[PDB]
Amino acid sequence: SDLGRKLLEAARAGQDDECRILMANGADVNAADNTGTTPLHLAAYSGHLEIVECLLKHGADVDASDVFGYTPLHLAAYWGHLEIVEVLLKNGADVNAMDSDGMTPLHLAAKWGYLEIVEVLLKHGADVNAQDKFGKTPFDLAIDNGNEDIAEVLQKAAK
Ligand SMILES: [Hg+2]
Repeated sequence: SDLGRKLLEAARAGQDDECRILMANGADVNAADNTGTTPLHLAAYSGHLEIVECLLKHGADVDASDVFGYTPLHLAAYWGHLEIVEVLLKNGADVNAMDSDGMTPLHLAAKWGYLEIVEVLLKHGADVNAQDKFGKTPFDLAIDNGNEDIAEVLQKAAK
């Protein structure tokens, strides 16, 4: 429908007030585009905290998956959006969700040097022993990407 699209675009562009109205007008909060990405994905992807909070308020599926197996949490960790991660986790996001390549949010965070986020994920039970389709663990990816401080943290959490 039109409302669904408007909502996706409003989320993408970070139009809080626009998104607000679309909710009032009965926009499908769980609308999906050609690649199965929902408004929550896009809000998490762009780093629009308030929109994320509003979407969740209106029953947005916190663990929705696109064609790549990506969930909002994956996108949040991917771009280093700390606050949004904490919110998604608070709303019952699967901290160990796996994408098409078997990557978990912890894999992504460790890979792209997001220390503070690595910590938050660990608090909520992120599995340090999870392996992607290459047998790589968050530790392996930390080391491979020259993020030593994070690697050291992960190593100490496994013991
Ligand atoms: Hg909204």
